[PDB]
Amino acid sequence: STIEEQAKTFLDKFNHEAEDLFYQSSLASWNYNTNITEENVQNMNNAGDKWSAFLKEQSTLAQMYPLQEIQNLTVKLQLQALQQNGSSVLSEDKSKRLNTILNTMSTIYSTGKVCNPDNPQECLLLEPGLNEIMANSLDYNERLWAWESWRSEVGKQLRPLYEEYVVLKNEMARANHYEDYGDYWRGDYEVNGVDGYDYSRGQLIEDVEHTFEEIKPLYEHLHAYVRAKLMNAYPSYISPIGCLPAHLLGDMWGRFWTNLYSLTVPFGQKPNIDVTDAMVDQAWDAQRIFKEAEKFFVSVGLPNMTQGFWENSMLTDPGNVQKAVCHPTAWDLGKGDFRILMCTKVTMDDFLTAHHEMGHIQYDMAYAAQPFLLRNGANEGFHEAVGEIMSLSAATPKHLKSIGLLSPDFQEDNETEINFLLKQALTIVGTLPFTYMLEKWRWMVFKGEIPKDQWMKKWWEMKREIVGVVEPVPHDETYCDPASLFHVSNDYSFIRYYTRTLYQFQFQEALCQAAKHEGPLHKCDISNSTEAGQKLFNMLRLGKSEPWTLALENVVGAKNMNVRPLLNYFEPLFTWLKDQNKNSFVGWSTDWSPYAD
Repeated sequence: STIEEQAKTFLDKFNHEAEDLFYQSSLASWNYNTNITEENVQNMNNAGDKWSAFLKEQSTLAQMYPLQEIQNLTVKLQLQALQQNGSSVLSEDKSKRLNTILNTMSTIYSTGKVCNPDNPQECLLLEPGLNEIMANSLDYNERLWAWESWRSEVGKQLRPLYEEYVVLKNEMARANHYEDYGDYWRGDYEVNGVDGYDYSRGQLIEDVEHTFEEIKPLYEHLHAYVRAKLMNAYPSYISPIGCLPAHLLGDMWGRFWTNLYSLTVPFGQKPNIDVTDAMVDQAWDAQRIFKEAEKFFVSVGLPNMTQGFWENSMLTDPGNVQKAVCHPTAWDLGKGDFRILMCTKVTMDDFLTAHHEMGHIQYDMAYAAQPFLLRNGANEGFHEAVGEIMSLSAATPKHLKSIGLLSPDFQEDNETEINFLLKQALTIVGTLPFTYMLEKWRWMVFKGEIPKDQWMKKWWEMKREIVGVVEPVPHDETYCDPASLFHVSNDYSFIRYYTRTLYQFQFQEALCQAAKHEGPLHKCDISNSTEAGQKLFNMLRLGKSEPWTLALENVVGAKNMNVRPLLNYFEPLFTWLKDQNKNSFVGWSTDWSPYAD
């Protein structure tokens, strides 16, 4: 018939061959990421390059097809996803150099060891060690050793590689008819030509700026509280009113403040709801954590997990004999198999991460019936949002008492709510400003507003004015501190997590309203609420077949990301936290630092 039916047949044979090729390439990537060797680097690289070449030739074959013939909007979405000139636009030599840079950075981050001379010989890894050191130690010099070591012995390696990566990705994106590579990352969030549902990328950065500006008060108050507590626990190292050093955040870079809970518990005379001790005293392992996640998903109405998931998942650390990337991940490999890469420890952070990854897997399992090009979540934000909906619904004291892991006689009082909310605020409201600042730096450095050396200066300055976190030792232009993070050195997008927080809070509000939970939202548990699970199932089975705004309004009834549910979560918190800092200076001066005197 006409070219429309020809395009339909094109899509059919594409989806078949692409299913096969994607399964093979995903297998190669998985075997690289769990069994890191050189043979696996070669296998992953050649499989990925072959798949990319096939995708680019199919993309040209689709570029033969004007989109003006489209009646079915789903078909338009599929061809538009196929209409890319793609990252393969670059020259083969240039593409190989870029891939070399990316791989070199990936291995330097995931395997490069710390050998610092401040403790004159000290060599360790990122996994238990540096992370555990920054998470469990309450002494200044040890934290300074860890921080300065990771920054001056690993960032200096990645400074030239990140420079080359920035240049190559920026020019490739300009070849792809984009302003920069941050433009590619933002244009991932595009919605085009759907009856008034359209969404640009400049509107996305404007929305992120607006939401951050609205958030800022709460994070400022939480900052002031945690700084007062640290100065109480660190006598002569946190100077009175200003910021505090970067190694004092219970995390390597200062992304999560949940560990500071141990130091910043508001009411310690109550039973601990951050139950790591309860888990270890209950003889808990990774498998039981994952199985309780499966039980939660069954009880919310979603079907039980696949046997192949149990058989083929890397549910624990493979060991120190092989250096597998231990940053938790969730994988589709196609054809009906699903995997989780979790180096699971017995800790609330790992329990919540396991729930997050199981939500990822359920999201992946629901839309598997869709065609290949739409076999992906409506956004990265939606995947992570589903995962942390599950995580938030788990953490309620009522749920903890449901499995009997929390004592059945445990009493729910005001101080328990304050403890719960302070922990949740530490986590979420410590990620938010850090992610916003980090991707602001990445966006504006890709766009080219910063001279190359000035990179470093600019970076630190913005932290001092956005995250309220400073350095104790000078770092000139020869360092590369941003690359010290996983996502920065693995070509990831970090605003994904900001959208994650906002989306998960809107979804939790709407889903608890659907579940008819009676009471405040922050104790709502959507377990045993099969109809709520059915609604969520509809949303995350929709897939990418419709614009993400449509699924947004399908669940909550909004056309955009909103900050209202998040502030409705931490309202009793905000009250208590304001009540405590009534006699404290909430805020930090930009030119004010224990180092930058």
